[PDB]
Amino acid sequence: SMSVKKPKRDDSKDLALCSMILTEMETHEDAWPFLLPVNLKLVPGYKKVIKKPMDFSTIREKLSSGQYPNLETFALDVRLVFDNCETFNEDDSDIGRAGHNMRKYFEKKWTDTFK
Repeated sequence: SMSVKKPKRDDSKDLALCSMILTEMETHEDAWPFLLPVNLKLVPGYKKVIKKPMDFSTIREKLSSGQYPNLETFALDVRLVFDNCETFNEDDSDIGRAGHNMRKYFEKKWTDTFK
């Protein structure tokens, strides 16, 4: 509250560390569905169904231009990529499996880096 603060957690390396994680996600062999924005002209249903599209290139550009206020807003966008993928893709499809695998990969790196 006013004039009452928990001790200052060191957040000075968060930007660098989120960039490292994102690099690891970009280079994963199962990243291919997620590297670029889904082409809304060429994929029926996507525009209407997925209210907030997100992809790794969009996250990288937001990261690089100071559009994440803190590491939680970064994790929210990463999780949105995988939540969108589960909304649109069957679990037993190459893309559906890719998104489960990547979500797992991310959540471990997130815990190991920050928790």
